Amino acid sequence: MVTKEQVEASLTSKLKPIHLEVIDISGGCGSSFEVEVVSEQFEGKRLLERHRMVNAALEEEMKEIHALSIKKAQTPQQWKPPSQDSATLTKDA
Repeated sequence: MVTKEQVEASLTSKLKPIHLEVIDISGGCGSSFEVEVVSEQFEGKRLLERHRMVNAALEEEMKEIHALSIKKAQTPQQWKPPSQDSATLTKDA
């Protein structure tokens, strides 16, 4: 059992305030959060180590919550200058 509110500040601390967006898509408060991370732990890194690195700092977190899904493990080098949300077609471009 956890709160997403502490998850908010927790990931920001252990992973650093780069790009974190976790959202309980399971229960209400405590439960399996879907995180979107863009941090330097994915920088020219291999996707597998990418997840294994984020959850390293979030594994303790995962033990207290129901689950933590890193839906996105990306760095500003592939993220590059923002041109992804545009091409989501949520505003055409």
